Amino acid sequence: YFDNESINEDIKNYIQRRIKAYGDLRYSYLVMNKKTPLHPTIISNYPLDWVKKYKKNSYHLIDPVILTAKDKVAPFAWDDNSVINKKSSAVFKLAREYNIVNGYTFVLHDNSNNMATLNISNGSDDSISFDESIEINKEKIQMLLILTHEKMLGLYQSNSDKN
Amino acid sequence: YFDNESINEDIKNYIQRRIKAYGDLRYSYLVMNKKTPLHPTIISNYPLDWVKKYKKNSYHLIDPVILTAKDKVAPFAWDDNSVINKKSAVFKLAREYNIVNGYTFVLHDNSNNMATLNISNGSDDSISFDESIEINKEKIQMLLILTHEKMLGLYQSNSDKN
Repeated sequence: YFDNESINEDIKNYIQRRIKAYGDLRYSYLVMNKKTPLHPTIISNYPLDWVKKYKKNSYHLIDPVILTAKDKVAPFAWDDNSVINKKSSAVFKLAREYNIVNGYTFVLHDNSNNMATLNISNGSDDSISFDESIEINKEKIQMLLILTHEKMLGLYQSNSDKN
Repeated sequence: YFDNESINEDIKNYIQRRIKAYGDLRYSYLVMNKKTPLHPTIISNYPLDWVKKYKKNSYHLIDPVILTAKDKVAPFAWDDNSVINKKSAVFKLAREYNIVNGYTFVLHDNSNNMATLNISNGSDDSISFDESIEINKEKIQMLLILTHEKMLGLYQSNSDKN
């Protein structure tokens, strides 16, 4: 579905140019078809090794953040009560190993059965100023998710039309 | 079926306190599910019998704005080319109540609902309304998101206590 490497590199540059307005953010943009969810598209500036282990073990299938996002429309912090209940592990060990612990998820569902998430966490920043920046810019970051997804859908429609 | 008038009243309160911050706006919050296509839910401050006729003739099925919203994830104006490219009874009815040049904010959820917040000018002048909707579009999208999250949560609670 979303397997085109050159489009995905354009989307990555699009996200990365705009996400830095909010600080030094680590992010992943994960797009999952909810009827065939085994192979999601992952565009991210997390460490390459994290991404490889996450894909190889299909960790999104047991990731409490992803499992919570599938039932939501509004953004949530990773300590919100819905995330903590599915926590009752392996995905969170991998995350802690790569200093990915404090974070937020913005979610979008579209009319093609896709779920798109923008998951963001602090990298070079203290967690307090990171959290305040996300709390203040929540509406703008959600719009970034919406315009990224819209952009990606248009590029794939355009690429299929050319072929 | 979102039939609880007590919840829908609370949703209406929630929207009107917050939507007034962007000006004197008219709106309809429309939620539809393909499992009940002829019974959509409308929370709105439009003229009451505009709602009645819209609901009566099931105009959401042929409304160019709603048909465009199904392909959208980002907000759009009613005079955008993608709407025009779908543009007659719903048009005529719309003109009678002065619901002319507006904007639509769109949301899909994981229960196969589509929610739209449809917004048009009230008393203000057309230009300041347009500038308002465009400087505040992120906030208004978030208002739709939080309204819908609140409605789902209230219907969830009501079902559990039953």
